[PDB]
Amino acid sequence: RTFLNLTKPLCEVNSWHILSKDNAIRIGEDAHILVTREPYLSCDPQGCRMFALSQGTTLRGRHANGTIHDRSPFRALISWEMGQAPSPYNTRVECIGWSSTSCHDGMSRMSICMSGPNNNASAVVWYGGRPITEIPSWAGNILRTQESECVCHKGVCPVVMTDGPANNRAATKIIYFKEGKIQKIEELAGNAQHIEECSCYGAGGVIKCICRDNWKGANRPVITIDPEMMTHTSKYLCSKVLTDTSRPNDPTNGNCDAPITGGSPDPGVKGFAFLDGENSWLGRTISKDSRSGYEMLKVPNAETDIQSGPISNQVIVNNQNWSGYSGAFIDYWANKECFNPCFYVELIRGRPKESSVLWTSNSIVALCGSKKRLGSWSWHDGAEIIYFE
Amino acid sequence: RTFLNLTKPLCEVNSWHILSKDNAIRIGEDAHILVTREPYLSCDPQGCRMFALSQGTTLRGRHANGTIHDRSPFRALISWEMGQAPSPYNTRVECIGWSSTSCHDGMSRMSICMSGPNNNASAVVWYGGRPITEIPSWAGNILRTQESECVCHKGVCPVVMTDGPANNRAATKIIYFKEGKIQKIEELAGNAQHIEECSCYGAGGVIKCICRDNWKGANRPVITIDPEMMTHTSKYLCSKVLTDTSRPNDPTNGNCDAPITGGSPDPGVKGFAFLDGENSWLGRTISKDSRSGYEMLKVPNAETDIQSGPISNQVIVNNQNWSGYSGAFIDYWANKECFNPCFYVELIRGRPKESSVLWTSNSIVALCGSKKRLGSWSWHDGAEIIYFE
Amino acid sequence: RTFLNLTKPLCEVNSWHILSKDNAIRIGEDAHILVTREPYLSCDPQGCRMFALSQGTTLRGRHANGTIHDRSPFRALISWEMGQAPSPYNTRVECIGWSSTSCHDGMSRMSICMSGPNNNASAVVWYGGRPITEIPSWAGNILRTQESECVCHKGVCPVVMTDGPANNRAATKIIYFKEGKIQKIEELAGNAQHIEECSCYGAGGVIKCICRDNWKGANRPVITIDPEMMTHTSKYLCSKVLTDTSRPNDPTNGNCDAPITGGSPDPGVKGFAFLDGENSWLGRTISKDSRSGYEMLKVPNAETDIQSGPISNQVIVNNQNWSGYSGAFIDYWANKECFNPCFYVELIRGRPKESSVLWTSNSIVALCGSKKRLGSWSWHDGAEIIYFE
Amino acid sequence: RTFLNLTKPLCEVNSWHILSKDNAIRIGEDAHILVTREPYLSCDPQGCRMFALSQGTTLRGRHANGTIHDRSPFRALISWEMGQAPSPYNTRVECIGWSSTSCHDGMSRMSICMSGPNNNASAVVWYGGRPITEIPSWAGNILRTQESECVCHKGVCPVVMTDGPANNRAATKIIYFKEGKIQKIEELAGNAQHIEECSCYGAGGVIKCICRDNWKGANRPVITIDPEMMTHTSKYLCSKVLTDTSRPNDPTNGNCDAPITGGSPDPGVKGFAFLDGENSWLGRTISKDSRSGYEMLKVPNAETDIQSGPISNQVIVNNQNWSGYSGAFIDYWANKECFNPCFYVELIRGRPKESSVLWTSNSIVALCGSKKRLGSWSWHDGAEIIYFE
Ligand SMILES: *[C@@H]1O[C@H](CO)[C@@H](O[C@@H]2O[C@H](CO)[C@@H](O[C@@H]3O[C@H](CO[C@H]4O[C@H](CO[C@H]5O[C@H](CO)[C@@H](O)[C@H](O)[C@@H]5O)[C@@H](O)[C@H](O[C@H]5O[C@H](CO)[C@@H](O)[C@H](O)[C@@H]5O)[C@@H]4O)[C@@H](O)[C@H](O[C@H]4O[C@H](CO)[C@@H](O)[C@H](O)[C@@H]4O)[C@@H]3O)[C@H](O)[C@H]2NC(C)=O)[C@H](O)[C@H]1NC(C)=O
Ligand SMILES: *[C@@H]1O[C@H](CO)[C@@H](O[C@@H]2O[C@H](CO)[C@@H](O[C@@H]3O[C@H](CO[C@H]4O[C@H](CO[C@H]5O[C@H](CO)[C@@H](O)[C@H](O)[C@@H]5O)[C@@H](O)[C@H](O[C@H]5O[C@H](CO)[C@@H](O)[C@H](O)[C@@H]5O)[C@@H]4O)[C@@H](O)[C@H](O)[C@@H]3O)[C@H](O)[C@H]2NC(C)=O)[C@H](O)[C@H]1NC(C)=O
Ligand SMILES: *[C@@H]1O[C@H](CO)[C@@H](O[C@@H]2O[C@H](CO)[C@@H](O[C@@H]3O[C@H](CO[C@H]4O[C@H](CO[C@H]5O[C@H](CO)[C@@H](O)[C@H](O)[C@@H]5O)[C@@H](O)[C@H](O[C@H]5O[C@H](CO)[C@@H](O)[C@H](O)[C@@H]5O)[C@@H]4O)[C@@H](O)[C@H](O)[C@@H]3O)[C@H](O)[C@H]2NC(C)=O)[C@H](O)[C@H]1NC(C)=O
Ligand SMILES: *[C@@H]1O[C@H](CO)[C@@H](O[C@@H]2O[C@H](CO)[C@@H](O[C@@H]3O[C@H](CO[C@H]4O[C@H](CO[C@H]5O[C@H](CO)[C@@H](O)[C@H](O)[C@@H]5O)[C@@H](O)[C@H](O[C@H]5O[C@H](CO)[C@@H](O)[C@H](O)[C@@H]5O)[C@@H]4O)[C@@H](O)[C@H](O)[C@@H]3O)[C@H](O)[C@H]2NC(C)=O)[C@H](O)[C@H]1NC(C)=O
Ligand SMILES: *[C@@H]1O[C@H](CO)[C@@H](O[C@@H]2O[C@H](CO)[C@@H](O)[C@H](O)[C@H]2NC(C)=O)[C@H](O)[C@H]1NC(C)=O
Ligand SMILES: *[C@@H]1O[C@H](CO)[C@@H](O[C@@H]2O[C@H](CO)[C@@H](O)[C@H](O)[C@H]2NC(C)=O)[C@H](O)[C@H]1NC(C)=O
Ligand SMILES: CC(=O)N[C@H]1[C@H]([C@H](O)[C@H](O)CO)OC(C(=O)O)=C[C@@H]1O
Ligand SMILES: CC(=O)N[C@H]1[C@H]([C@H](O)[C@H](O)CO)OC(C(=O)O)=C[C@@H]1O
Ligand SMILES: CC(=O)N[C@H]1[C@H]([C@H](O)[C@H](O)CO)OC(C(=O)O)=C[C@@H]1O
Ligand SMILES: CC(=O)N[C@H]1[C@H]([C@H](O)[C@H](O)CO)OC(C(=O)O)=C[C@@H]1O
Ligand SMILES: *[C@@H]1O[C@H](CO)[C@@H](O)[C@H](O)[C@H]1NC(C)=O
Ligand SMILES: *[C@@H]1O[C@H](CO)[C@@H](O)[C@H](O)[C@H]1NC(C)=O
Ligand SMILES: *[C@@H]1O[C@H](CO)[C@@H](O)[C@H](O)[C@H]1NC(C)=O
Ligand SMILES: [Ca+2]
Ligand SMILES: [Ca+2]
Ligand SMILES: [Ca+2]
Ligand SMILES: [Ca+2]
Ligand SMILES: [Ca+2]
Repeated sequence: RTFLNLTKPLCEVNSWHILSKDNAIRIGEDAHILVTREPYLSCDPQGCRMFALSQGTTLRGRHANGTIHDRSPFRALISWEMGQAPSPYNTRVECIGWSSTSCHDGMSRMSICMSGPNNNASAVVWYGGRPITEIPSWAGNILRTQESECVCHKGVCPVVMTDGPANNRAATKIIYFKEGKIQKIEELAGNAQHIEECSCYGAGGVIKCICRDNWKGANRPVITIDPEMMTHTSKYLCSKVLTDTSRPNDPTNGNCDAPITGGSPDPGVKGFAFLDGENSWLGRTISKDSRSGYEMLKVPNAETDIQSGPISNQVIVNNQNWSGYSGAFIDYWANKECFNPCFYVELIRGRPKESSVLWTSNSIVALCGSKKRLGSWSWHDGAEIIYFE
Repeated sequence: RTFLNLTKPLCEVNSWHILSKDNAIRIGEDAHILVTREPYLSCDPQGCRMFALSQGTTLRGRHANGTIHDRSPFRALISWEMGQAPSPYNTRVECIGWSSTSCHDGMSRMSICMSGPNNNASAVVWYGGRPITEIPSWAGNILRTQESECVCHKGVCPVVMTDGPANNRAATKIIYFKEGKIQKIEELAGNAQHIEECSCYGAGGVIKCICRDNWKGANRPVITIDPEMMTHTSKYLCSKVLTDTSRPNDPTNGNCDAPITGGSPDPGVKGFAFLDGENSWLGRTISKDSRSGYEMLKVPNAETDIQSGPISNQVIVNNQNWSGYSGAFIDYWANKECFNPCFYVELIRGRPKESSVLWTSNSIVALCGSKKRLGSWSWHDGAEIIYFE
Repeated sequence: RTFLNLTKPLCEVNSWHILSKDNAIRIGEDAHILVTREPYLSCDPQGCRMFALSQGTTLRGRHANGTIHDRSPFRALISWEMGQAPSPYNTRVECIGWSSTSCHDGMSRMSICMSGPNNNASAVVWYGGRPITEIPSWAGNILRTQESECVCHKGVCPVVMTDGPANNRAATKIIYFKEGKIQKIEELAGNAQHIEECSCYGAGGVIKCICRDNWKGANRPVITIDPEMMTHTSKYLCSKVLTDTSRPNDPTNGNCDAPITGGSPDPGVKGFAFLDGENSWLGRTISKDSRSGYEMLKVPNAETDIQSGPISNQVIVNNQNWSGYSGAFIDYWANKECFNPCFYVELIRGRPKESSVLWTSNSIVALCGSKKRLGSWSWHDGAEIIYFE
Repeated sequence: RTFLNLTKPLCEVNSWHILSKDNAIRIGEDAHILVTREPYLSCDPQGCRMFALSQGTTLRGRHANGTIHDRSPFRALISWEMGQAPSPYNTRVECIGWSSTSCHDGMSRMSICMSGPNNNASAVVWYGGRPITEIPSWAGNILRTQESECVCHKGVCPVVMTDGPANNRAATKIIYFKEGKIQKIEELAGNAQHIEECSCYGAGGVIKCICRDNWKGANRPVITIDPEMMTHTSKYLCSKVLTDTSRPNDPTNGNCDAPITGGSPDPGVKGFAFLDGENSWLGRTISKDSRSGYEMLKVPNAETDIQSGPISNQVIVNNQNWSGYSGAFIDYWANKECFNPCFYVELIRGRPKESSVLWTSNSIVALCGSKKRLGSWSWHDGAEIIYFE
């Protein structure tokens, strides 16, 4: 075992293959499955695992009532074997709280959870299954983090955190960890105006985090991190192809250095992109308004070119079905000469879009890149809401 | 650990002993057991596992309604400890999709699943739990494979795949893998006219696959594969003892080189045979029309002699009970000087034969050869359908 | 890691301490617990496990109806971590059948199950999780075995099997296994007239099997096996303290070399004793008529003296509660200079004694010896039958 | 791989961070969660586990009725992965009985359980999952122990046990174990007048046990143990800050050498403190009367100063929610230069305080020390009792 070094380039991606799907809500209609949200995946030398924030109740349990709520003392980050659904029986509690990230450095797994009241939240940083560091709120307003995996290089795992308003300028920091100890803290710099819920990946010595501007932009901010120097820059995705939700129609040109505003009725969703010159892919909901559908668009030079448009697309979830959050991960320990992009889509069921039930939960689908031109279909959740009425 | 080499001959078999039985439908009437079909078993150096395609719901769940359907985005290949019933709590997702095969090469397990729409399916080939290779449909019509284990020799594991019509000429290939990477692809050669759902085993450096002709024949095709030269031949089982379902009455003579037509109402079922001169055994349903009952027939020189008939019989599932698919496997890592034939029978319950429930599922029974003359009884599923009404 | 040898003496036993209790019926009133009967424990270098014959249904399932029946195609030998209750999720299928034994030889575990119809049963013998040997019925009448552990010495594990009538002379054999292979078969010799369901333990290079005479005797047969010579002798417990059920009142004098007849209404139950001169303990039901209560009696020289009576007692299960089978096991790999006796009691619930339910199952309690003088209370099952109405 | 030495000092503690919370009652409203009480945590070189006394029934089970009662033959000590809720499927049975302690010595875990009738209980001492020693009641009145973890130094693990009246002078002993074997027994000496339910931890070669005086004191006794000499002293916490329940108002001065009496209506609850001069923290229920609320109080020199009062506080459970037992543990195998204090609070639900249900159970929250000044919120159980009506 050795520390992961981000030595390899991204693999070429022409289409996406199915990696995993847990069918959590179909199964959970009858079996004992935990209510969750904010899922992701993360890998290590042995394979990949699913992660999510439990609501500390099962789906069919009476306590599922009220699980639209984001923050409670009953939430925790749980992990489990990829492809299984998350039950009380097969889930590892990583940390306690209602906002998380996790990553493996090649040696051990770091997991971070925030908990506490809005004005006095704190992070606990775990490494190798033991708590190492605690970080108090610096701005007194929902200290929070990625809700997908962090990335490590030579033992240094940067993590993007935000504390402050959802709907105004906030205080974002990049905290560089090693073995769960703080090596450096940086205040966000550059042109991104608001940062939440960063989806990060590493390639060729560089970490890129594609985030959520909940204040203004329907274009996604991008943080570019040098994990050796422990420095960063920020701006927006250049491309006119807008990938937040809600968003206005894609304009004639994007903006690399400022938010493109508009869209109704919601100010943002967690998402991701892989950015590698011609080899660039943007995910987004198919609906511009609602967390409905999910598509992958190949947008050459999305990172640098304001005129860049899609050259190919793959529907991941049809627009007659609910999506949710999406995020990046990579199996950095695959037996490949390149790092192959993967992503997941959270498939949210229940409130608020389906209000015939009292709960809010999700299932997971994940896909990874192929160089081939693979056929596709819709990987929607596949539960019948009427069965839960 | 080392690559398996198929150096041993097949064991002499005079009767069949019980290996495993999961009683899935009985247990699943109350416990949380996944709906499945297309089960099989496959072994490795440590022992044997059960496999099946989940339908992504439990048997008592409301989502079991409509599980007669073969292909959905909710299906996956799952494995579990031999003899347990498949629950959401004890099952490993091998890959996602609605047609599979799996085999261990002595080092690691290869698993393959096809998924996607009819006109644009793809396979993902996994090795040691990681995705290695993707394979797009070549004929745009339900790319599909064995539904039982593949077989490896010196790290080379041939797999039979078909893409094309169920009811007409299709495009079958033999794809030879090593550590999940394609070493060679062959188009089907020889006199078999249609190939599905091959049941394969190895002995003395030869792999023999006994398949389903869904187009014409009630006699089963046989593909003989040389995993070193990576070449093959094909024809039909010679014996007059016809083993597909539906089938006509056994004729006075079989046909080694052309399908024997007839039988109603169903064009085919997955089955198997062990072919070893005098030591040859043919499985089939007892009913010539329906997937009812299951019998083993010792048919010396079935592979070569059109006049060959049964010299002994063992009833596996009586003809008052439902059967289903059957397939071959061997514990190639047993401490014996010969490789001992094993087989399973899928015991399908529910639709279409039992239309008083809304679901279709199965349990498994598996048996292996004995040189002794063992007594026998019926290993039917054993659930009472009235309890599910 | 080596083959176990049985050279150590039995520990002094003055009282019995609680080892385990699984509370399976209390738990299974709501949780998914398998219906069982014929439990036991067996140990290995790592610890001890519980074992039993599943009925291939949960306790609360509709298929629990009719589980009074002893033999079906849906039974199997299952093992689980000591103390847990047996669910579909935590149980290992050892072999398939309706009569079993199991033991560890210090290297691997041998498990044997008989299955099939009454007139044509067979045993399959497993070693290290793989089938090794098959044994066809020799008398055409319910080939059957111990229902508690076997014992091994220097690789050789004798097992006592019976084939033949329950109510008349039968054909008992002692089969001596090594690595699941037959080393020697012996016909029952000596003065025991009928042998079933031997409870066996080793000490001082000698295996003693205390059995059930279902034909005539209310005294228990004792077979004494020499595992190095692979020879045996048989007779009856000499003591006047009669330990089968049903049995008459204890007479003035026992009978070492013939069955003492009498008792009503049942011809026998599986039981056990530890026979070590002054250090001898007999178990039995407290009721002479029914499988009610369970007591341990210290009966010095029970093996040799027809006049021997109890000098001390410990009630294990009060006579207001149901018992069942009882059997011997020892943790031969304990860090002691002597082998400490242990036993279990099967706590049978449901039919025929509790006929307000449709099922029959059991829970387990197990105790081992202490040289101390420990207090005691009843370890009855603890479920309320009313809750199952 | 080596015996734990208590060489390190305690860590500085300024606030408490969340370590784990199992949300057992919330989950157990629907999932198969065992009824427990008397929980704790204990760690080992790999991690930390949760522990509790099962009542041998699930929470939704009909046998949950009557689980207010403390002692039965259906209780056992169970352990499970920290953070999961205790189910029949994920729990290890450590020993059988109705009072326990457990600790790891660096090599293996010792677990002790008392069982039996009030007048004739006995302890069984387990090491590495095997029973080692038995200890009969010495005073014929509910032989009992800590209900939280013991502590080990150079292989020696002292354990505090009591036998005798709950409401009068009793017979307490300190038993010093190594590999589950009694090294030495001491009668309690010093000024503590009654001892129950000690909560113990180690630092700098000293073990301190902060206990429950059920007879007189609302101040807590403190036993100080040298595990090398295997000797002890006893007295009372000096501080005026009284930490038993029920208790009177804190007086002007505490008493180091005698109980401070009063309070209504209950004579005691298990609790804990960490005592390290200025770095001293006392836990107690917020209510002086009932097991309601939980607060940590930083009380410099609480061990030595009868005038010491609180300089900091942290509310762990608000006084609108039920608490219960509380106890100490440390992850002695953390990668830190100091031993970091941790504690748990048992969150009791059901009887007697919530009499609309028939049961009594609990969930667990656990927290460890931080040198930072972390914000806090209430970590109450979170279940809605109405859902169980
Ligand atoms: C302990 O259990 C064991 C384990 O099962 C059992 O041992 C078996 O014993 C029986 C004899 O009792 C053996 O049966 C022999 O089987 C031979 C082959 O039979 C198969 O093939 C027959 C021909 O089929 C072809 O042709 C016909 C047209 O003729 C056509 O319909 C077919 O489709 C096919 O083309 C077939 O007739 C036969 O059918 C029987 O079995 C099936 C199940 O497979 C059942 O569904 C049928 O209803 C029917 O029962 C079967 O499919 C056969 O050649 C042989 O016949 C000779 O011996 C008998 C005497 O036994 C003579 O009476 C007869 O004239 C022949 O000379 C016989 O039927 C079987 O092989 C043993 N199995 C093993 C593994 O050893 C023990 O009996 C059990 N003990 C107890 C006490 O129960
Ligand atoms: C087997 O499976 C293969 C895998 O899916 C499949 O291969 C696909 O083949 C199709 C058909 O040839 C190719 O389609 C091509 O895609 C590109 C790019 O399409 C995307 O972008 C355009 C432009 O969007 C922007 O501009 C418009 C208007 O100014 C705005 O509305 C928009 O927001 C952007 O600003 C967009 O119009 C496309 O819309 C389609 O798809 C979306 C979902 O992604 C739908 O919601 C929508 O209604 C519409 O159908 C799209 O988002 C396009 O420019 C080319 O002209 C061409 O259409 C796929 O790229 C290709 N995919 C891959 C991975 O190869 C095979 O077809 C399939 N075989 C069979 C037999 O089914
Ligand atoms: C703290 O715990 C200690 C251990 O748990 C416990 O110690 C026990 O103490 C008692 C004395 O108080 C000792 O009892 C002694 O027992 C022996 C043997 O008794 C057994 O056998 C006799 C004879 O049985 C035979 O003959 C009769 C008459 O013809 C027949 O009916 C029978 O079928 C046999 O042929 C028998 O009468 C006894 O019967 C009693 O026990 C049974 C259960 O086994 C009940 O069903 C029955 O109704 C009756 O109660 C018995 O079976 C006896 O000979 C001595 O005179 C004396 O009675 C225990 O041996 C001893 N045990 C151990 C393990 O040390 C302490 O009592 C306890 N302290 C408490 C509770 O305060
Ligand atoms: C982010 O969260 C932080 C962590 O919780 C928090 O930091 C806390 O801030 C508060 C407010 O500044 C601090 O309070 C200070 O506490 C000390 C200690 O007070 C405790 O003890 C006193 C005295 O108790 C004795 O005397 C009285 C008689 O006078 C008796 O009743 C009693 O039985 C004793 O003999 C006590 O009065 C305090 O009472 C408070 O707290 C309890 C719960 O513990 C409540 O039940 C009660 O109603 C009342 O609220 C207390 O028990 C005190 O002397 C100072 O004067 C000051 O009160 C916390 O210490 C501090 N905590 C930490 C860990 O740093 C931040 O406030 C928070 N930020 C925001 C924005 O919320
Ligand atoms: C339990 O099993 C018995 C045996 O199968 C069932 O009894 C049968 O029930 C049907 C329908 O009521 C009757 O017409 C038959 O006459 C009964 N058969 C026998 C052999 O008695 C019984 O119904 C089952 N009980 C439950 C609740 O499932
Ligand atoms: C809860 O358990 C109590 C105690 O066993 C039950 O109360 C008994 O119920 C039986 C049957 O109705 C009565 O005959 C007894 O007299 C009652 N005893 C006591 C001590 O009250 C009660 O029925 C159980 N409740 C539920 C819902 O199971
Ligand atoms: C820590 C926290 O509450 N995160 C929540 C996040 C947050 O409200 C937004 O990012 C504004 O800050 O939004 C959402 C959401 O579904 O949109 C769910 C998260 O649980
Ligand atoms: C991939 C797929 O759909 N396979 C299905 C297979 C197929 O329809 C036939 O082999 C014609 O191609 O048939 C059956 C069947 O019960 O007969 C079930 C399989 O799920
Ligand atoms: C293999 C088998 O049927 N064993 C059964 C055994 C047997 O009937 C008796 O030993 C006479 O042979 O008896 C009993 C019983 O509860 O008494 C249960 C066993 O399941
Ligand atoms: C072994 C035993 O019964 N312990 C019990 C203990 C005891 O009654 C008290 O310490 C006086 O001895 O009290 C309590 C309690 O909630 O107060 C619960 C424990 O189960
Ligand atoms: C089963 O599915 C059909 C097809 O969707 C549906 O209309 C019907 O109501 C379902 N039945 C049940 C009982 O859910
Ligand atoms: C029996 O086992 C013991 C302990 O392993 C060993 O030392 C002794 O040599 C063995 N004796 C025989 C004769 O095998
Ligand atoms: C622990 O104690 C042992 C035995 O006295 C001592 O030799 C050793 O140095 C100690 N090791 C650690 C690392 O605490
Ligand atoms: Ca936005
Ligand atoms: Ca056919
Ligand atoms: Ca008898
Ligand atoms: Ca359940
Ligand atoms: Ca007190």
